[PDB]
Amino acid sequence: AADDVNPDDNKEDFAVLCALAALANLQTTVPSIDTSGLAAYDNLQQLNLSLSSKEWKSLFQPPEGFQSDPTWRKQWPIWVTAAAALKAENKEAAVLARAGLTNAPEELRNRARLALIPLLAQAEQIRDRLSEIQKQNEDTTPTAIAKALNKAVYGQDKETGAVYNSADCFSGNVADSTQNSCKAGNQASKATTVAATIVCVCHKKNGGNDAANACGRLINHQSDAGANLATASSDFGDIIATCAARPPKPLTAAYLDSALAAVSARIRFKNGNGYLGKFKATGCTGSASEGLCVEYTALTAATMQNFYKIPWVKEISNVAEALKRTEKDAAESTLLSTWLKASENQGNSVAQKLIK
Amino acid sequence: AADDVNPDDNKEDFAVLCALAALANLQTTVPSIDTSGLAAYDNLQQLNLSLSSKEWKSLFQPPEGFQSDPTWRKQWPIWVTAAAALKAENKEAAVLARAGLTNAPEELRNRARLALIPLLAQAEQIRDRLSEIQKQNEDTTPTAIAKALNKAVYGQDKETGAVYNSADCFSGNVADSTQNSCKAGNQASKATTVAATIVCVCHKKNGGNDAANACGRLINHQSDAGANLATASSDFGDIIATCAARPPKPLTAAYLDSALAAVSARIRFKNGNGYLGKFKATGCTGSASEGLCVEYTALTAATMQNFYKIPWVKEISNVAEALKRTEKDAAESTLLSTWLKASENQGNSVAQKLIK
Amino acid sequence: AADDVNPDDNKEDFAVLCALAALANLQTTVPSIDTSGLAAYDNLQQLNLSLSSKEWKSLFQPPEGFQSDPTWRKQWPIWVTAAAALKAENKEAAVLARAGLTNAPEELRNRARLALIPLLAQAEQIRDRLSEIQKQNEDTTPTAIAKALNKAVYGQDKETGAVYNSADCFSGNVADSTQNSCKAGNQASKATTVAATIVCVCHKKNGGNDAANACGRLINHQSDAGANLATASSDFGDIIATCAARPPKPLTAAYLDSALAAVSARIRFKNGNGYLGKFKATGCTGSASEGLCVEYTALTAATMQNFYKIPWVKEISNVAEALKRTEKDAAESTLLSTWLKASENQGNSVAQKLIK
Ligand SMILES: *[C@@H]1O[C@H](CO)[C@@H](O[C@@H]2O[C@H](CO)[C@@H](O[C@@H]3O[C@H](CO[C@H]4O[C@H](CO)[C@@H](O)[C@H](O)[C@@H]4O)[C@@H](O)[C@H](O)[C@@H]3O)[C@H](O)[C@H]2NC(C)=O)[C@H](O)[C@H]1NC(C)=O
Ligand SMILES: *[C@@H]1O[C@H](CO)[C@@H](O[C@@H]2O[C@H](CO)[C@@H](O[C@@H]3O[C@H](CO[C@H]4O[C@H](CO)[C@@H](O)[C@H](O)[C@@H]4O)[C@@H](O)[C@H](O)[C@@H]3O)[C@H](O)[C@H]2NC(C)=O)[C@H](O)[C@H]1NC(C)=O
Ligand SMILES: *[C@@H]1O[C@H](CO)[C@@H](O[C@@H]2O[C@H](CO)[C@@H](O[C@@H]3O[C@H](CO[C@H]4O[C@H](CO)[C@@H](O)[C@H](O)[C@@H]4O)[C@@H](O)[C@H](O)[C@@H]3O)[C@H](O)[C@H]2NC(C)=O)[C@H](O)[C@H]1NC(C)=O
Ligand SMILES: *[C@H]1O[C@H](CO)[C@@H](O)[C@H](O)[C@H]1O
Ligand SMILES: *[C@H]1O[C@H](CO)[C@@H](O)[C@H](O)[C@H]1O
Ligand SMILES: *[C@H]1O[C@H](CO)[C@@H](O)[C@H](O)[C@H]1O
Repeated sequence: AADDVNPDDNKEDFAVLCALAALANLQTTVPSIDTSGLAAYDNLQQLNLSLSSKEWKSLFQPPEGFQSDPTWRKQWPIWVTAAAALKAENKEAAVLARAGLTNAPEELRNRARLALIPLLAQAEQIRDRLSEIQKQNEDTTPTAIAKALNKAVYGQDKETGAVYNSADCFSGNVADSTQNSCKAGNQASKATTVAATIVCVCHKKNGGNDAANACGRLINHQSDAGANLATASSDFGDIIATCAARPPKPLTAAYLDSALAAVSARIRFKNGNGYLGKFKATGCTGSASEGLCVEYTALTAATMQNFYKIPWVKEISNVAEALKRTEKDAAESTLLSTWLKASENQGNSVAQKLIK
Repeated sequence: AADDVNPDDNKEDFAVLCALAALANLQTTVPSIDTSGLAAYDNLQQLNLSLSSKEWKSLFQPPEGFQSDPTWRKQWPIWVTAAAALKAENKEAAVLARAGLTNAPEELRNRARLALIPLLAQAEQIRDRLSEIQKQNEDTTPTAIAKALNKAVYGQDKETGAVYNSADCFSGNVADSTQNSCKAGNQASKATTVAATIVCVCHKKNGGNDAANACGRLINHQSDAGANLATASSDFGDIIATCAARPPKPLTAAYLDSALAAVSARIRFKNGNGYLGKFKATGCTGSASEGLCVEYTALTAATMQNFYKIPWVKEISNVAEALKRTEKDAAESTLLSTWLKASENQGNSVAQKLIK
Repeated sequence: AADDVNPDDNKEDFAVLCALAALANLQTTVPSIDTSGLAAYDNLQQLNLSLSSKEWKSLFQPPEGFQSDPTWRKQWPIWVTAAAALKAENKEAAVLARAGLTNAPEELRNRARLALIPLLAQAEQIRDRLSEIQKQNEDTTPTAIAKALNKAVYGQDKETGAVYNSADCFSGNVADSTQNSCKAGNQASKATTVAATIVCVCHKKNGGNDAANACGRLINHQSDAGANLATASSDFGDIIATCAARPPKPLTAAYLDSALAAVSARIRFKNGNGYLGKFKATGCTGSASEGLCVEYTALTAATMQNFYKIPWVKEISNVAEALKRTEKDAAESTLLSTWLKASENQGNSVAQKLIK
């Protein structure tokens, strides 16, 4: 009976699964896109507009004749936002004061505006990159991450309050038999969440000849999963009660990737299938002489990409891919913003040069 | 007796603990804040000062009348450092030569100085950010990290030479009983270091009915831990002798976070407490029929934050948080410095434009 | 016989080894050095050349008199590339059009060129840093990584098609005895690849009293490794057939470092040597009463650096060190390139200022 499923035989599998289950109902921060540079650029646009002729200001759709000019079409919303911001009480005075241009002669206003031309041209692509980053990463949010991870763990597309429910944990609820419920990657794939995987790898079936405590001796299996997982919820509660795992905060792509890699290194191939958990014979039925496992039906080395298409695996992968991008773009945005704030400071100094 | 504590029953716990114990007496490099930009900025300040009027130079506390001017108050130490540096033999000549301003006419000196105004204004916030980074990360040092990690592993706040000593490894030395010494997170928390955790999870008690080799069959337990851990040091020596772990270098936040996450995923909850190591009944006493473990008294899922307040856990967390910041700030500083060096090169070119 | 080598006794060692073996025949992307800034700089050089005098253009070795001028020596290839690019049909017209300098008066051409002086001087060190990064990281390629990792796993310095072959997996082929083949770090070091390590830790010897299934019960050992590993290949095939591991993509330094750290934390020291896999007595012979392991002969805590000199360990370390550098330099290059593109946009705006 060492070859049967005994207490602790799935203990090490359980540790990896526990780490994954701790991704449920997650409250993480995400890497911050530093968008302070956008305000700095807007401030420069407001200075430029303030220093413009009464004819140019009168303009604030581009007007007939420029409706089709590619520069006017791109700049219009930017100019419109600047004009609107400038209308606010004391805002133009403040803009001019910061620039050293309060009560400036017209000669100086014009020279100062012209001086801004290269500065604005240098800042434009920096600002446009920052605005692109912002847009590209706008779905990397704590909420979106939490929902995707709750789909992975519990099959529930919600930010919080996710709980074990077989209707969600197994795709279309539990099958007619445990053997069929504990299959994934196959034509009738059922064990499509981390929680279903835990049930398959750890449950105590009713009726005797069970593998109670396969996932650890500290589980208090107070009930059982019924026959054919009919009442898996009570048993899952007892199993998951033993899990204390917490992921690092903020959550990183690297951590998620390491967790998926850890699972992949535990799956074992036999007879044309892959298995997570102890498999002896027949199938993943919850019987001690058979197996307490997930059967990745027809999974093989050359078809391992199919593991990554299983819903929980795909959801976690999507989150990691989003975080991988956002981590880099956040670091880039720090510098873009600092540079734009520096351009704003430069624009505020040009009058000093020109007076002198 | 499979449910008793047998040889190897804590082997996998030991591997994770070994990785943590290898953080003792650590000699790591830390991410470098690239401060070369500060010198570049100083060089620009020296050029600006060199090109100033004899009246401005005569000034080198701001003088009566400017003592309260916010710009003079901020710039004074910078200007003072520039003036001091310029006094050094041949330094002003070298500054002027690099700028193409040796023997420059007064007209050109003045125009060149004015040209510097926007350049200096752009560089100022870049330099101030770099100086802020430097200050914010000045305690992320190999020494500070080593001391915090030695507190974590051995309870000894020192850079090197940390060793097992029960007076330090257990908070206030060992308790009256093993059961009480092998508790953490509770009103009389004792097992507050990684080394105490290893003792609790791995020791061979005297008097028979011990769990020798729970942490691995290659341990040569040549002695024992005494009764109630009275002579734990000799036994700890034999246990730790089997540990070969090395962390990656340079040490990273990610690695530390992964190690704490790995421990968290191993702690098992039963009867209102958490346990690391095999627990059967009664307590973590070192007796084979009872347990060889740490009891995280009253630890539960909803109170898991309390695990992170345990001294060794907090120390490692602090180190990881420091490294997480410094990794990012180091990457930012690379670009800040390159930009400041480029500004210096730009300042050295303005005379060529103005001559022509 | 719990102290003998039984089925599953090396299962956890095998999971870590499987993760390492999955580095064979790897197809990863590497962090991209963003070199778009180099083209941007070239465009600026072409604008500068276009705006130069017919005397300066006539020049396109520096000419007699400037052959030794440090500026001319550095700039010559850059200027030569610019002149060559400008000769291409319509290229000069396009350069001038982008700059607003089509049909520009000579006065404006000259003023515009002079305006470029500080811009080019600021861009020069940014471009030179980017070109340095490019050169420093030019061997961090998918091909080079794949070859080094195939040396690590299979001892075959090739990009793809690496397979088990004892002539390559063991240094100089298998030794006269398993005990001697399963040694590393010593005067006659043999087990110098991950695959040799797997053979040593997992093989089924012929002749009875073997430790079949030490690395897991799902292995179908259809044959055996012969006597003294004489036919290890067939047996290795059956063992590795059970391994499904995939590393994260793109491959990271952190992942590689974590994998080497994981192995280091598993090696156990006894009797002056280190061991990976279960060791009871005598040596790593494949006999159940002796050991199924690699013997790191004379490895000790103070000599653990010697583990990192073992060929597979060194190869993976080299890859991680290369990736660690390239990850950082890639992130730096993103900003260098954005800045150079912004300088190009600035250069294209100077005529607008000067006309006005
Ligand atoms: C900063 O404020 C400036 C105004 O003070 C903005 O300058 C305007 O910028 C656009 C380029 O996007 C130029 O558009 C060109 O216009 C000519 C035709 O110019 C004539 O008509 C306009 C409109 O009545 C008038 O403003 C001019 O003086 C001329 O009478 C076209 O042939 C080009 O294709 C292009 O459309 C404007 O000419 C220019 N105006 C002035 C007065 O400089 C500037 O864009 C602001 N900067 C930024 C970055 O937003
Ligand atoms: C580069 O070197 C310059 C000197 O060659 C520095 O310029 C000085 O910078 C401060 C701004 O921080 C200006 O302070 C203003 O001063 C006026 C009063 O100015 C009169 O008095 C000063 C002192 O006797 C004299 O230098 C001026 O010519 C005037 O006679 C105040 O009303 C302002 O609130 C502010 O305090 C200096 O005026 C300015 N001096 C000159 C000659 O330009 C410059 O700061 C250095 N750049 C950097 C970045 O450090
Ligand atoms: C942008 O294009 C410019 C040409 O339009 C390039 O300017 C040339 O740049 C080099 C600096 O690397 C200067 O070299 C100096 O030359 C003087 C001697 O100058 C006299 O002879 C040259 C050659 O016949 C002639 O071009 C000058 O007008 C003078 O008659 C030396 O004493 C210095 O040590 C140094 O060698 C050139 O003078 C300069 N030429 C002009 C016309 O400005 C410029 O380098 C290009 N920019 C970049 C970044 O590539
Ligand atoms: C588990 O239960 C099945 C179903 O009765 C039985 O066939 C096995 O022998 C038992 O271990
Ligand atoms: C460990 O030691 C205790 C104390 O004598 C005993 O109660 C247990 O039965 C033994 O295993
Ligand atoms: C493994 O094989 C060796 C060689 O015959 C023997 O000495 C051991 O007793 C056996 O377990």
